[PDB]
Amino acid sequence: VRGELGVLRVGFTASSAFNSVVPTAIRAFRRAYPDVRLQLEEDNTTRLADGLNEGSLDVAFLRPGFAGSERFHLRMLSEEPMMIVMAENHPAASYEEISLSAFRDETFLLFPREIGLTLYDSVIESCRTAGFEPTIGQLAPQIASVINLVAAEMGVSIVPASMSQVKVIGVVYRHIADQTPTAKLALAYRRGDTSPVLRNFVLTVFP
Amino acid sequence: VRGELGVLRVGFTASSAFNSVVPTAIRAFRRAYPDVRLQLEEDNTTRLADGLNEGSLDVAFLRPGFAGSERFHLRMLSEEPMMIVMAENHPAASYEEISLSAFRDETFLLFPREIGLTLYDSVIESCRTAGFEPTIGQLAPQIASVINLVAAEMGVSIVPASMSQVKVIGVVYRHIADQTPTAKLALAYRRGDTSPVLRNFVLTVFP
Ligand SMILES: C=C(CC(=O)O)C(=O)O
Ligand SMILES: C=C(CC(=O)O)C(=O)O
Ligand SMILES: [Cl-]
Ligand SMILES: [Cl-]
Repeated sequence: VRGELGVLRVGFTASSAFNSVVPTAIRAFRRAYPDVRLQLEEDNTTRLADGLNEGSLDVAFLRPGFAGSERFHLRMLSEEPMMIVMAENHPAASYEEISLSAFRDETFLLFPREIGLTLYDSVIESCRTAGFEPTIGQLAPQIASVINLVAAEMGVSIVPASMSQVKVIGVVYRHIADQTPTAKLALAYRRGDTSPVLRNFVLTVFP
Repeated sequence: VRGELGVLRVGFTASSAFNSVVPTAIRAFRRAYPDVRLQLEEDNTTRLADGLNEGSLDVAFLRPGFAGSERFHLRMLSEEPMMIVMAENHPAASYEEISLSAFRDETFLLFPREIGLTLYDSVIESCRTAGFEPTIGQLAPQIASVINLVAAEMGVSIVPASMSQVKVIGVVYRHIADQTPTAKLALAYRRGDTSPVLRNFVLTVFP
């Protein structure tokens, strides 16, 4: 009955909390191991990987593919389509089918690349696969902040599909008919960290 | 034509971005002063006030009432009701009218008090006015994170009404029939900071 006491420091990105796997895993662990204290931290993949490396986090829900990710265990938990988010009165909002080529001259809002290089680069790659280099306008700190600026008609963005729960008045979400990479979420933890609390958490997320 | 170039560091809390005043003000300023670079930071009132004090922020959308707030200019921008957020299958979800006394023995999820003492204390005060001391369960980093854990049926919370745009599957928002303090948002900036860029921003938010 090891690993039933202690504190586990658990990190996740702000957008990842909107993917059901994150609350589902947290709730499942709290039920199975009620005496373990979950200290939750919300931060982007760059910071979460740094926290794992320095020992200030024990496990993270982050986006895979960052430089040096092979130094950790990463287990895929969710892959989801990306969607376009735009103002409700954007001309493309009444299109039967959305193609990214419609936005070749449109301003894209994004978050700063340095906080999450893989997801940022996947938005860029999506536009490149559609044949253009996106014009990037105002940067906002998180995807939820980006969406709120989309409501103010400052541009469009590309977001994990689960962000379509964020029904800010004046925005719409549309599926992309073009081929686009998924947004990816993995559970991440240190190699050779044999803590029984961490093991109990990992085996709760992957029964 | 002073203050039409430079960088303005503008802070706001994660939940405040969901109040229309924040995107409305940002868009209005970007239109009126296109050459000024808006560097946006999303952080809680404690950090935003510290940033103003140390000069790493020039202006913030924050919640008024913090210790030492008299050292800054605060101009009220929005007051909004607070609402209860709960799982869709919570027994109170099918009540005609919601009273906080229904939750006297219910677990409340919250964010850590230290990041935003006034809003946290106003949730506590709401329950006290309804006649009870709330039992606080799992803490999550931001209000949006709290809402996602409410979807996993880990408790209920009390949120600014504009967070009802965050339609996480499995949660519902209800108005509170009890008297509760508003959630409050003010524009905050340093006293005796005579920068023309900051002045142009303040006068855009308050035309
Ligand atoms: C902005 C991001 C990118 C990241 O942190 O990897 C997110 O919310 O997941
Ligand atoms: C959690 C808070 C409280 C604060 O930062 O004042 C918010 O999102 O506004
Ligand atoms: Cl492996
Ligand atoms: Cl004053």
